[PDB]
Amino acid sequence: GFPLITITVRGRNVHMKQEHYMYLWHVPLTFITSKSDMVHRFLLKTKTDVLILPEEVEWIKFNVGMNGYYIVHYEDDGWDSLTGLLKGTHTAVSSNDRASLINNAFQLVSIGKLSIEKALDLSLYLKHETEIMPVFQGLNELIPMYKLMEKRDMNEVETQFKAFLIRLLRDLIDKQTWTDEGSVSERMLRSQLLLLACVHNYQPCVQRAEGYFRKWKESNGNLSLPVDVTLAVFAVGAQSTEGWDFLYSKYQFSLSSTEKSQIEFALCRTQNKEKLQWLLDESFKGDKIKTQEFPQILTLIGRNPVGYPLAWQFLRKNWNKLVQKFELGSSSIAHMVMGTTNQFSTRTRLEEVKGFFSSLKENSQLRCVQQTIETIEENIGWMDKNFDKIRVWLQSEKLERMHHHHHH
Repeated sequence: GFPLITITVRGRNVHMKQEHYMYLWHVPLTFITSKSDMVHRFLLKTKTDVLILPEEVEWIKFNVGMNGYYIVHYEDDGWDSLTGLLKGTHTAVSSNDRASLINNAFQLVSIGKLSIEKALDLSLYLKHETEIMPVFQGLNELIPMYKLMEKRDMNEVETQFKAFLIRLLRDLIDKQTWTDEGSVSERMLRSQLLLLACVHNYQPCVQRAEGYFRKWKESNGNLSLPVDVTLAVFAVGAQSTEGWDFLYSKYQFSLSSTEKSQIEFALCRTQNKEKLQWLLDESFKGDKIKTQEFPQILTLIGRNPVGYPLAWQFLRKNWNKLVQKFELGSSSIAHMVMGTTNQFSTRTRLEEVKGFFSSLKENSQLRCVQQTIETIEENIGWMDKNFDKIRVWLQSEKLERMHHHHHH
């Protein structure tokens, strides 16, 4: 793994600890503070050391001058100080600094040094966030949590989780234009935001999506849709049979591969089980859809909240043919093993997976089988510890917005 730096503030005394998480080096640290101007530097040569600030401070923010991944942990007191800072003047640290805070808080939950409650409390600052990185870093931590819940019996918490997500980003979603203007960033922010809104059934997005789809479809796809809006439009269009079939017709006749890829995604997101089975059957066959696309499709259906048992079944039933087609040690096979199983989080699923792959003999030894089993094992541990916590944190924050003592 990687360097983990623990920062502890004791009045004007800053204590710094280094460890390699998962022995010692000269850690080049930088930091600013609520009093600071510029960036201060400190070379940490020992296990722990202390520097002295000229004045007590309200928050401190460290970086490590290195390429690659590391974590800075500030402990309960320091994580609250940074939380208050992000909720008060988030721009006091840079766009990349805020993505780091988000990433590190949540990874510190998997590690067990920060509670999920504190990390979720940090995530609430996002309601003021506007920059792509912290936003996408937010999505990168939070989505995996409900992907896990989608494969269990947790409909009530999952929907409360998803509405929490949409609430964080709702103002930013309402600000987007349904156009192609802006920088590379703004177009990508737009495009992924509108999609996310529609996947979670945020009505103003969904209904504007349905209107664009209808207009596109009535034109025989002759009207040009803005490109940044098309995944969202396609994804809602594909929710009905008429629109799915229409979209499937166009996939056939299209000579634009970014269209074909957009449509491919939209077709895989339907709730209709017979369509999902068809996509798998036809892509596997290789004539209506290229078999080249099959590992991608299997994976996308593996992630559909309703297609996930079809994907793991299909992989198990057709294994000998999938191997003939793609080859045992291929990246295609590893991608497929991982995308149909790495979001399971129960012992039963784990025994299923171990059962199936240990029953293959010299067809069992693949490293992707060990790596999915590891991740499932982490999933089990993370969900058993955190699900009840998240459940109570969500109901308790929905209650507090209705009434809280600050309302007096």
